[PDB]
Amino acid sequence: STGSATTTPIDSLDDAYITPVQIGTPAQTLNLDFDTGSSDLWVFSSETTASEVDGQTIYTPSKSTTAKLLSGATWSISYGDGSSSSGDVYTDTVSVGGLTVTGQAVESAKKVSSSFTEDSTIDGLLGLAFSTLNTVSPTQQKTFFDNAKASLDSPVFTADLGYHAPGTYNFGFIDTTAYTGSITYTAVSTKQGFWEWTSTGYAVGSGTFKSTSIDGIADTGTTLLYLPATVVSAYWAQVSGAKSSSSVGGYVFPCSATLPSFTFGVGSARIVIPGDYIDFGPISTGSSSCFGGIQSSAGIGINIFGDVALKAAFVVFNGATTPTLGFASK
Repeated sequence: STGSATTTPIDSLDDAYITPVQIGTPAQTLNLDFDTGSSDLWVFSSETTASEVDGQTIYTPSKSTTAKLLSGATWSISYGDGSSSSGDVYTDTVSVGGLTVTGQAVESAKKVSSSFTEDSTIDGLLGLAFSTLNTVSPTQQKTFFDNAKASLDSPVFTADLGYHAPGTYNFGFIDTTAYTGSITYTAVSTKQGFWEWTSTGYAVGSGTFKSTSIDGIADTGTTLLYLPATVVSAYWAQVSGAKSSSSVGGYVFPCSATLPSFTFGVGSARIVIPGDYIDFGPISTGSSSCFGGIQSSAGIGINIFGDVALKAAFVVFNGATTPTLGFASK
């Protein structure tokens, strides 16, 4: 089997991407944030504290003939941006772009943090990291991909995120029309439960490539590119007026600037992030100070190849017995 679904930026900055998911019988379609940095599929629901719902579409298990309460199971998650959610668990039928899983754990939110309430466009998350990170207790549950894997034509999914435009998540096949040149594959460590890999270095604009190992995660659920302070300093030093602002919480730059590209290495191959992808617009409405798309990972504890990086590539998440990651230009 295979699946193919379009993923759509939530706003004009590509702050996140939503993908429609069918849950239950008859189908209830929710728009979920596909997140290769976590492993819980959770949804706003009929059980969510009413004051914490503000415009989201909810899953109502009582209206689904295939929903079953997973007795005794609870979940609770905290994300790197300080947001959180928790609740109980159902199993139900979940379909993505024509690919169907029966008995998928659907984690129903009783509580969500303010960040989630305030984002009316995101109805929940669909985790695509390794199932070892799943928070369901006392019986850990599998991700959608993990459940689908054996049925897929090939044990892979691909992320093809757009810049200011829709893109695609495919399950079970590689669309050879969706990228240019070749896919370069690179090793993955699953030891922390993430799609963790090592970039071979970087370049800033038309500058020379610096060969250096940068361990990080391929994370579709994080907006920006978070790299070591040395790398990030080297980038922003090429933008007149750019500075790190403690009050804003990162590097800012004059909105009048033309940003240089940033290149990262995948083995001997190179992915180029155009300068425009690194512009996240005014820090506040009407400001001429703009927020940068490349930020320091110092004090995150891990480097994160988020959407800014991933949207410059066609990315293969290979879930073979020994997982790997593939990157192609597009």
